[PDB]
Amino acid sequence: THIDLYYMLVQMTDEFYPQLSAHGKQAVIHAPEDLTVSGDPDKLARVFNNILKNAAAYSEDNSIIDITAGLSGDVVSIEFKNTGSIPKDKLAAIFGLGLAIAKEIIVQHGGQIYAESNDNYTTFRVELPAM
Repeated sequence: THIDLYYMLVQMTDEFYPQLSAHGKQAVIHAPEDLTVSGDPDKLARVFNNILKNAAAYSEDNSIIDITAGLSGDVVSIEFKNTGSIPKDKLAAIFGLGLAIAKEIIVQHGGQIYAESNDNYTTFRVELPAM
């Protein structure tokens, strides 16, 4: 069993399109269409939906949300980068936008989630074991 990760991210992107276009924002996926990971598909989809919800809420009007997914070594990484900042106290609490469930789902998959924010842009990074 496996997840065709590019088409999972695309279907999520299409669900967020009205929300994003209302503010002139855009999500763009950068990934090998060939990329795959193992895991619970409906659970991983909730992880990515929950992350994009945070990226949408803290992203500036008229900006792009970059979702970069790739394979490097033993790890498949999915990185969400947006323009805009999370308040440092809201960021230090992140683990309707709570990511504690997304984190344990990722933890149960043997992976990790990282969240960073400087005053220009915000990065969410999911790492998962490659097959």
